[PDB]
Amino acid sequence: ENNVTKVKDTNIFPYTGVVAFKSATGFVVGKNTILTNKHVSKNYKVGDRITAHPNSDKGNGGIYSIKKIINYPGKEDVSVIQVEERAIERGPKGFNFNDNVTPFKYAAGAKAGERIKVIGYPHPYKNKYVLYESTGPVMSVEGSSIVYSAHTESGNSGSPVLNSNNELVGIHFASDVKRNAYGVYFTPEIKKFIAENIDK
Amino acid sequence: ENNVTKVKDTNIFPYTGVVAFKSATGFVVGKNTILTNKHVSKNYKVGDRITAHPNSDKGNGGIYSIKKIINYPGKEDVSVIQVEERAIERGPKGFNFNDNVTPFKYAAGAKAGERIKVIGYPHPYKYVLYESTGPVMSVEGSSIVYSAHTESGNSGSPVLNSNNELVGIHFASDVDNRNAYGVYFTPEIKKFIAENIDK
Repeated sequence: ENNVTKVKDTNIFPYTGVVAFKSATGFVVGKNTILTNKHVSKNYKVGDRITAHPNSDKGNGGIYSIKKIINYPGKEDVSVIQVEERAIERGPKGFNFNDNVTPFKYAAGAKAGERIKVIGYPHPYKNKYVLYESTGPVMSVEGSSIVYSAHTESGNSGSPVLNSNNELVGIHFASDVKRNAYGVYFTPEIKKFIAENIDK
Repeated sequence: ENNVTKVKDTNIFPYTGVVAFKSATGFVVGKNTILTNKHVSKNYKVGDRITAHPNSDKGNGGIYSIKKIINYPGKEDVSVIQVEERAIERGPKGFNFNDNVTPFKYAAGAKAGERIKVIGYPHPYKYVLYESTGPVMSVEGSSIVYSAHTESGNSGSPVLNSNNELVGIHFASDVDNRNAYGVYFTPEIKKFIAENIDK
């Protein structure tokens, strides 16, 4: 499927769960904690900034500094990023990261044919910090792999893949040249790693 | 079929997706990333060079250093090769690999009867690109069979449909209505390739 639409208000759920890197996406999984891809976080360091749910230059939920980066020891393209709880620049709800974002909750599962949404900042260059939502069916779910046919671009690296009830079914990491997109499915092993690394 | 013809212009699409090893072929699948056969990459190492879309004389899309070799875990003769983004020798569109080449897109599928082309270097003499045409004989799981004439230099060749979309990668022939054998891109193999394209 190729159904990609601009998000008009990024300051409501589910959009408040998404964060922007310079040319990639991530999302909130718990207190002061974001998920993105290793291929994204390899270019960031402690003290670099992330912005919560920006809408171009129209408003955002704050600018936050990275305090810790932890990569999944396994093969899957998953990296945990913790931020300082107190914003560099406040969001509308004040300086606290957690007041300005909404973590996603895992779905019970996913299955071929169900419809998903990939939400993120697709454009590496143009449409800076413009959030889009891209829809399509799940093609397969096998182990730590989820495949879905939804249009994505390179800035979608680190995007949440949500089901129709805005529950988390995967994290996006790649797409085919010019029908399928590939996400990591949250197996118990990956979930255990993420849970151990959510800021206490 | 035995319909093999020299590629007139090697600097246009789809030929800009093809790269040359010493006496074998591979092709671009993504950022800084090429596919070839395991039986090709086993003779190469990190730090060896590949040439993007060379012509018969001296012109090419650059010379690039190998940075990673990742074989597919499975029976199929498929290897992922990443290159340094910055050319050892620049192409006409500069030092960036990705500015000088054009990745292939997967076909929706392939069926017996349709006509394909196998593009590569069947004669190891100067790199000279050829195109070899023929019908698809069968498709079964990760195996695509086609009657198109090939030589050993075609190892790692893209097999393309009439719209220049990727239907498999060449790995073998029989020793003209002889059959040749490619790996068809099953979901499992696509996933591995997507996991191992440079990002």
